[PDB]
Amino acid sequence: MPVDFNGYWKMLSNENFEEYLRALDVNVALRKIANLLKPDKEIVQDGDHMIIRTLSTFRNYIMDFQVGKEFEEDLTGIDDRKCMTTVSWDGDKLQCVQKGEKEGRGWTQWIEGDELHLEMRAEGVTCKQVFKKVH
Repeated sequence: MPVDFNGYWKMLSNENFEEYLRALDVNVALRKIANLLKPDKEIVQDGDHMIIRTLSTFRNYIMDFQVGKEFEEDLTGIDDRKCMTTVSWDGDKLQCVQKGEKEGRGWTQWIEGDELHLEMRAEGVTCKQVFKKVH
């Protein structure tokens, strides 16, 4: 049963986002300020077409995609380089793989009632981010 992400969601907690950005080759000041910042995810979900708008003080990132299709991750915030990014439904959960040089680059996204739960991987290293539904 695939989970309907339609809404505006605030970030509650940033667990291992400092070490995940270190594994993406990012600098100490961007790592430190991004683990302090609490950004907003607005998801527009229309069947296969999903626009995840991650809205932040450094850069609004924005993943616009069809589930099934493979797209380039040249976006000026998390890691700016063309990874051929494939997003799929694993029964209930949304599995993303970002294809290029880094060993295990991707994420797993799901809902627990009112809360959006995101696990992001790169070079083996897992960040956990917890979000709460406002709209």
